[PDB]
Amino acid sequence: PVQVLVRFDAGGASAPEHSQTIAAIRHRIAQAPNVVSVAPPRFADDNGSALLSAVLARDTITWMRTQLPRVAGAAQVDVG
Repeated sequence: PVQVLVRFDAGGASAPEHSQTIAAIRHRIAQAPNVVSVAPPRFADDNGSALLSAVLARDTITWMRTQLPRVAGAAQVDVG
């Protein structure tokens, strides 16, 4: 299960204003190689970040680290 963490600089991750960014990142993850399921976003109790977990891994992580930043924009993304 590949992990992707999304951090926002203003407001909580679950804020409605951020949901489309999370939805866009989630949709791009599902397009990654050998990916078949993407979990809905899991929000830290701090609401500082959102965890997206994709069930399927080298080629995937490098693919995500290359493709997801375009989609995330100003938000910070990190692949485990």
